[PDB]
Amino acid sequence: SVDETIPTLCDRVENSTLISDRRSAVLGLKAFSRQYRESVIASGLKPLLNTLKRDYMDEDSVKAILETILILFIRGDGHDDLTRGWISQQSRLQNGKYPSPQVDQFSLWIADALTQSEDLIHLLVEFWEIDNFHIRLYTIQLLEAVMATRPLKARSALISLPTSISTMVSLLDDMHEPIRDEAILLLMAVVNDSPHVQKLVAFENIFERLFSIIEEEGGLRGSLVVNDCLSLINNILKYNTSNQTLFLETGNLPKLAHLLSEPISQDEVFFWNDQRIVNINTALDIVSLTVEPGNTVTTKHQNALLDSSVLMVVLRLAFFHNIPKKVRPVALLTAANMVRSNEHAQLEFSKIDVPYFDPSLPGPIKLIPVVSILINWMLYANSVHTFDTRVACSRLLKAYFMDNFDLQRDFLLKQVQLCNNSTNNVKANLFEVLLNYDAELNLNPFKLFFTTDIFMFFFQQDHKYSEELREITRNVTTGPLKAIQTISELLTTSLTAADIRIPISYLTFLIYWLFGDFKATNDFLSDKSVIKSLLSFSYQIQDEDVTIKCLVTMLLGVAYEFSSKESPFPRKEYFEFITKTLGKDNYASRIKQFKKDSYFSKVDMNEDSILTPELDETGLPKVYFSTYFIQLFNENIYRIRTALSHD
Repeated sequence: SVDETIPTLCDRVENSTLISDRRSAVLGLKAFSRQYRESVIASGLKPLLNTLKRDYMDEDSVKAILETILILFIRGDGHDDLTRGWISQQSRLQNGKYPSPQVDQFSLWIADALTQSEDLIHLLVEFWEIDNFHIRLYTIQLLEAVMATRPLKARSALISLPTSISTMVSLLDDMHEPIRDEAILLLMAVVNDSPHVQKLVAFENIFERLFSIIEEEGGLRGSLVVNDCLSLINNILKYNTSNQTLFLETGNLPKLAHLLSEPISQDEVFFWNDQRIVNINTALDIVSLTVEPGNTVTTKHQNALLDSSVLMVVLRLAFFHNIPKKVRPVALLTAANMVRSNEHAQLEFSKIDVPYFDPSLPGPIKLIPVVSILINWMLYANSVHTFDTRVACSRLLKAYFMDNFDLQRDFLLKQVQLCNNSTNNVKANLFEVLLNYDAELNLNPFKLFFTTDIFMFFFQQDHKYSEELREITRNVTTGPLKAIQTISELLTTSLTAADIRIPISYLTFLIYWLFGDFKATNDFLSDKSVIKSLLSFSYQIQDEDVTIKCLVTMLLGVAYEFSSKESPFPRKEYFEFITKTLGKDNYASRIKQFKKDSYFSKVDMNEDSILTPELDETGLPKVYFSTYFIQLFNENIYRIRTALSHD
């Protein structure tokens, strides 16, 4: 009745004479496939698969068996015993861009069974030649299921039949739209992480076909199917430089440009929702994939991109007033990938000016150069939901300067003149923030974080003439007191106060500045008054958080490491001063503790962690250290622990 019924039905499936009584047993097995799934798989799968191989020509036979296998795939709680929604969600979760939020051993049993040889897979592919809508569509969905569970075998078996990817791509043209839609899902999966299937699709006019579908479905207005089309374009381009050249050299850039412009080029307002935000962010991400950083052709692709309207539409997206807060950063970051390290792009960038508005705020129209409005937002657009934008502003500027010394050196000199031109007269200045006391700096701590971060950017000692850029910053003049000593007073004032990010930002900046720089160490050592305050601060009762006490003692330590006997506080003496108070044993124990058990130990080594950062119990991002600081430390942890030890 469970175990007399299924074995008997399995029997008639294989051993009946006439194709009718076989098919009929399959219906009977189908009948038991929800309640007795695991038994039917066990007793029934091989016979189901054999009479499929055998009756492959009989449409009713094939339809009933594909229905039975899909039913069997998972034990679903849902209206669809074939679990078809689940299958599409897997295709998207596994291979799709920006997905929105079950499988067992028995699922895997069916997946293995269907990939034992390429026999079954080839057969499934041959079913796309059948005039039956339902067979063509079950075939796709069953392959989505196998692909969701044994991608490697399913893909291997697919590529070993040469036409499969052509006939797969040809399904975009199917008369019945459901087939077009699933086919996008299947191609997403089959193409993902497969240079071979990336090469194979590039031959099939896949970009022209997919843009066509997208324009037919309404571009950004246009729900999942557009999202899926953009997911497939993404998956075809990802880490495939030839695919990327072909994309760029095949008239796809006007069609991206048109798609990205819909919110802008409206006469009538473009309303947004979660879907339209995912669509345009994937569209923007696709631009980014062409300009893979660290790759031979990146500059060639950047120039390709600059040749088209794309930089202008991406930038109009970034500086349009009614752009969603979750799109603005992606626009800016994309603009970064186009401009980064490109003399012509960098130069082109410098010329563009923009109607000013404040993205962070819940009338004459004055225009300002982009560089100034990026700096302005990065420093003063202090709002919970602008933090992703501020970080992107950071990155666009770094991309704008990157590998262009003339622009850096030019930029600093105009920036000091603006600090010394407020002294000459008796908001986008990095020296203003770095060097002046702000009473309300705890209200907007990231202003300093971003400022120290970009200075550490310019100051990298591999930047060919870092020395030139340091010097200009070093001899800056508040009052008669030079940058480092003026920094140190703000540092020492800040230690006492309440927000923990401000000390960390200054402490790490000065450690960064001084490390390797004999002139910077002298300037720091020029006035003991500070060395005394830090040393006194180093003797505190920690209250169970210690990160600053370790940074303070590391700064004393690093400054000792670059001492020399010609220092305003000579090495041999400054040694005694730190040794007699703090001690060699405490010092190396504080450096060790900084790595092992501080906010630095909690650093997320993921280079893009800052784009999707954790919020704390304030609602403020858990961002503390600049990447430059982090590298410098990791890269030289030994020498620093060893500063006082050597002698």
